[PDB]
Amino acid sequence: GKFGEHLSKSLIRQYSYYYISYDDLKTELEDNLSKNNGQWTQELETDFLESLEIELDKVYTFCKVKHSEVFRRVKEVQEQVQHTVRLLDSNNPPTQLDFEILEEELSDIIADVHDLAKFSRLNYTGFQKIIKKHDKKTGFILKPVFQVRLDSKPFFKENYDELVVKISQLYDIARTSGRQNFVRQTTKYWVHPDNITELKLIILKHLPVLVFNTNKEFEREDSAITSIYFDNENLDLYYGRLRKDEGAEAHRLRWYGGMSTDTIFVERKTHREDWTGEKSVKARFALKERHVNDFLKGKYTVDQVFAKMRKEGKKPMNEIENLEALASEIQYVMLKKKLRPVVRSFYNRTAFQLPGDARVRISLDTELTMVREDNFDGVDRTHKNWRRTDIGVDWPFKQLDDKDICRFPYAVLNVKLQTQLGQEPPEWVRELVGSHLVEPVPKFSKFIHGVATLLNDKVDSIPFWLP
Repeated sequence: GKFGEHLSKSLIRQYSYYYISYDDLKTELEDNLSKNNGQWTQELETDFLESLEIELDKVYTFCKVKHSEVFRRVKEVQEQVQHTVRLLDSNNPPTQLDFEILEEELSDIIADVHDLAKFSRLNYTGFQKIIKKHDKKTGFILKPVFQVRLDSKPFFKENYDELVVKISQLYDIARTSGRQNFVRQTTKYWVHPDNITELKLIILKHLPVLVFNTNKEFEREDSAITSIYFDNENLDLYYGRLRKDEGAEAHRLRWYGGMSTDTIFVERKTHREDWTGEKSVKARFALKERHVNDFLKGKYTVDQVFAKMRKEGKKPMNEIENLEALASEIQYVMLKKKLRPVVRSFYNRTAFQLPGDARVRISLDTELTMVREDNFDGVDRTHKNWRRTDIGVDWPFKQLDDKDICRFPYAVLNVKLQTQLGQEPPEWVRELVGSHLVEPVPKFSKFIHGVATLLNDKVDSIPFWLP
């Protein structure tokens, strides 16, 4: 058909080969009708049906290949959004640009599912139109044959309705979490174990409990957060953070969940002093567990870290080199100052925050423990690895010796305020910070507490909160 081939040419030109060869099948009918003097035979029917089978196999395999591609792209961004949601509770939450990149990637997948739906509906129409022309130009009827064979087992699978619901769930996270001059106030508090459940019930009535996966049953390992703090034999980074010196750095390797966690966050906290007050510049980057050991040693270069990140090409040119300069800075401080694992900080965090609202952000750290990771006493705990393998997320870790583990008797409540200039925060948080339930501890640190308790013999200067 002329109208059938005219609408066919308005296809996705990027995949023109995998579409139905309508013009080739149209000429095959007319050229075979030119010979044998306008008469079609059973031998001529087998040759045409064999050509349709080559076309069907070509369209079905392409639909099967592109089905696996979109399902893999969603599975990858589902892991990416679960990482960013887990990062909203930390001292450095993801910026508005980080959610814009996830939105751009989700919209790119929406276009891929759209193109795949357009490919299937045009090829189905193409097969129905070539059979309509076959039954018109030739006496043999194929209309009941191909309308039954294509209605059952179609080009576009039924599995996409499940995918549409999941795509919408991840897109809503990027929409809700997204959206000038305001004062920032971060305060830490000690909570008694009797007050933990009482405090959780008060905050959930104003700020909801932040859940990462949602489409999965509640697990014990989900709320767990483990950070491996790095320092040298002289403990130079500890004294710098304790004395609050200019440019004092704090290096840690953090992972969310159990021991099966793939992504390891190389986190750095830098103390900066100015006329406005005290400012803590926090910066980090993602790294696979198999590449961590060689990165700290120097064997795994910065260009090898962002090798898969550069070939993707969906991040800004200025942001890629910012993460590259940050990775080279940490790798240099790791080798120059000769840093190694010193203290491990384990705790189950319950995050409380409204999506797209930074005004009041509260988190409760329960089951807080300090674990020895050093070799200063002549005991190889790490066995030349970035973390201890004898302990994981299995709290209270009863297998460890009393001198290696420090079970904190309280729960740490982190209240982060971001109130606008010339405005007062809500009355409920103002009443909670000054209540009997919490004990205000200014500038408390899990790293400083762990080093000063577990390595008290090696340290000369200790914080005000000890013992």
